[PDB]
Amino acid sequence: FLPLIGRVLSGIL
Repeated sequence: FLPLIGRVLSGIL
């Protein structure tokens, strides 16, 4: 899986 998909939620702001 991609650990960026679950972070993009907050990483995208």
